[PDB]
Amino acid sequence: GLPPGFLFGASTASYQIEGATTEDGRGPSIWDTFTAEPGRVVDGSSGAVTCDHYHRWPEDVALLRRLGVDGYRFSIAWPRIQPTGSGPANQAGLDFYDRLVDALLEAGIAPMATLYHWDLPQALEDGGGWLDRGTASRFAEYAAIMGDLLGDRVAHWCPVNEPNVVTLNGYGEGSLAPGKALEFGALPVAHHLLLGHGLAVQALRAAGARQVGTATNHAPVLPLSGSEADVTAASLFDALWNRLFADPVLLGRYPDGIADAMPGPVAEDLLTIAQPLDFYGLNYYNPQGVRAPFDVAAVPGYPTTDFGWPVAPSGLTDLLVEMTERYPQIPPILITENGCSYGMGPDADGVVDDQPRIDYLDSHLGAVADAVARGVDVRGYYCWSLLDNFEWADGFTQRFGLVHVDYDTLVRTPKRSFDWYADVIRAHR
Repeated sequence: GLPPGFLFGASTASYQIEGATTEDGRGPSIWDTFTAEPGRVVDGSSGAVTCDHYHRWPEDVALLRRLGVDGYRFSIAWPRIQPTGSGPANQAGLDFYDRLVDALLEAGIAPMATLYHWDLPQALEDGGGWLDRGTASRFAEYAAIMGDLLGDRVAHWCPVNEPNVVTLNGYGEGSLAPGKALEFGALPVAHHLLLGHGLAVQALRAAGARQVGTATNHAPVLPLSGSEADVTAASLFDALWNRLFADPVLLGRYPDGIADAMPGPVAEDLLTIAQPLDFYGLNYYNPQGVRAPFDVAAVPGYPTTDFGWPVAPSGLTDLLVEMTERYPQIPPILITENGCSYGMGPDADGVVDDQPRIDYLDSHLGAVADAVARGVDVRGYYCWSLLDNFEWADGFTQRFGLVHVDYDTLVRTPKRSFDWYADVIRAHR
């Protein structure tokens, strides 16, 4: 029950797939720094090699072509473009994405480029990172560079991936790079990510870009009990996770209380943040349980992925309906990420039977169709991920791919899910 012309895609991110961390003049990122620290990554791995997409991208483009996706979402590695985050572009970095995008177009695939998927150049973090308002300006300059190179050819742009994760996990509790734990002292990071977003939208449009949207994580937020402290906690988490990032982009305001806590000319900044968008991109995995200033835990009574995350497709329908209630002028929605961790690999016959991933993706596509049937204008779905890859602090232990990757041999093996998705896409055309 999906709309005619609904877009099917798959998604990746630069640090998670590329490898070649020290090749062609690439600068160190905060993830290079983080993964070099003992105890940061559960299996002691890094993105030094990962899938080695930097050398194997033709094979991967061919996989996308055989899958028959309409769209491919990828990220650009800012450290390949500006090793220190400022100054003239590195030509080898430009060349890599120039060639990749031309190949996607030859294959008939609509490229979706994420400018910032968490790999901040370390030189910028050394000066304060996203706590510095100047980092927003450096990001706008980088956006102009990539718009000048690719703006006529990229179909869709996502400036900042999951700014909520960058803020709360990167700078708030420090579970992800750069590992700062400022709690509410991380609020300026949210402001500067949003300002960076807005400035990048302007830079892309100026460069001749086609469609510009977002890729923000959203989730329904459920109180784990009836306690005021718990409903109040859940409301605050919803305000901080969802509204803090959606309200400024879509309504040109912060949730109640938050503007007063932000640095700089906040009213002027909100004009910059709230640039008109062509689409709203959202990343969904599951509802979030909250209690008791809050603690997050899994909502009970659902089956869980290998990451321990609830499998709750009805949550996507609920979110899509609620977003449309909160933001009646919201542009067409793309699901810029949805997917699941399940660890099966090739059996003795070389087959990866990942039926649980099929069940998850099938149910989520159904949930999208259920929202469409209630009048939610959703226009596409991008599966996280094409490839098994480096999952941040969990290293290689959480496999999200349609395609299995053996990290020793670098062989790709399409899973059963790959063939299932290919058939779904074909049937819908």
